[PDB]
Amino acid sequence: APGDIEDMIKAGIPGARVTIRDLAGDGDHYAAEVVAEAFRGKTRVQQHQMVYNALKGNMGGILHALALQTSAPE
Ligand SMILES: [Co+2]
Repeated sequence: APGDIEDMIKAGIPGARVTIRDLAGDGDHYAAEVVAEAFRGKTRVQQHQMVYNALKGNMGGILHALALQTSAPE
C-alpha cells in the first residue's frame, strides 16, 4: 500500500528519517533517501543491507525497485 515502504523502514531502523519518491509515479519502482544514526561508520553497502533487512522481503525485485541513498545525520 502507499506509505508501506516508509513504514517498514522506520519500524526496522528506529529513528530513521525517510524520503520516498515513486519513480514514474508507477507504483512499482521507487527511490528512497534514508538518514539514520545507526548508519554512521558503516559503508554504503552496509547501510543498504540494513534497509533491505527492514523491508523483510515484502518488496519483490527490491534490488532494482528501491534505489537507495543513505547517510548518517548532519
Ligand atoms: Co521492476
